[PDB]
Amino acid sequence: YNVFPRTLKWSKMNLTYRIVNYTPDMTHSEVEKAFKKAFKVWSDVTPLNFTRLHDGIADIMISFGIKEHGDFYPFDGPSGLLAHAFPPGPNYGGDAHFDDDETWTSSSKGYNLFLVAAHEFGHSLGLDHSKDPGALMFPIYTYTGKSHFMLPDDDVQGIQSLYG
Ligand SMILES: COCCN1CCC(C(=O)N=O)(S(=O)(=O)c2ccc(Oc3ccc(OC(F)(F)F)cc3)cc2)CC1
Ligand SMILES: [Ca+2]
Ligand SMILES: [Ca+2]
Ligand SMILES: [Zn+2]
Ligand SMILES: [Zn+2]
Repeated sequence: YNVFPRTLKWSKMNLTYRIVNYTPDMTHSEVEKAFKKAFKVWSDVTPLNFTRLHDGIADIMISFGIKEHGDFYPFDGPSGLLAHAFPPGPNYGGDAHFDDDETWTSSSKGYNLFLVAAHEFGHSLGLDHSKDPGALMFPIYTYTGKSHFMLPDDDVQGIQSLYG
């Protein structure tokens, strides 16, 4: 009948996410705003759009957990692993998990939830790690400097190579 795409990518442009639970470290508003901004990084340079769902099954299910949390990628307590996300697909596909033994912030302290979420949602949409140290998809955390976060070129090229 019909073929799979040549990459792990969503075939639909409208995607849904659900924030399953919340970190102690930030208010519900702070987390929601961080995630909204993180999805905006990718929607601003592609045809993709994101709607939040408050319950049920979203494409991208977002949760905070520690140690064993229901997959083969258990967390390791404070430091080390910060988060992980699954490539586009059914079920766990697209889901994003955040280690709640980390200190999450809206600031320069601890780990900035926005930057990590933006990175992880790259994964949720089909980007793997970049080798370019300036890239958002570089697998090392750094906190930014300029106030208006600008998605690096490598990440722009990468996401566009999947969705236009
Ligand atoms: C044991 O070694 C760990 C091996 N792994 C690679 C790192 C890691 C991962 O990439 N998972 O997706 S991770 O340390 O939890 C991690 C997660 C998000 C990040 O998000 C970023 C990325 C770049 C940033 O920098 C920039 F903003 F300047 F671009 C900021 C946050 C940075 C690091 C887990 C798996
Ligand atoms: Ca950890
Ligand atoms: Ca999913
Ligand atoms: Zn997990
Ligand atoms: Zn990563």
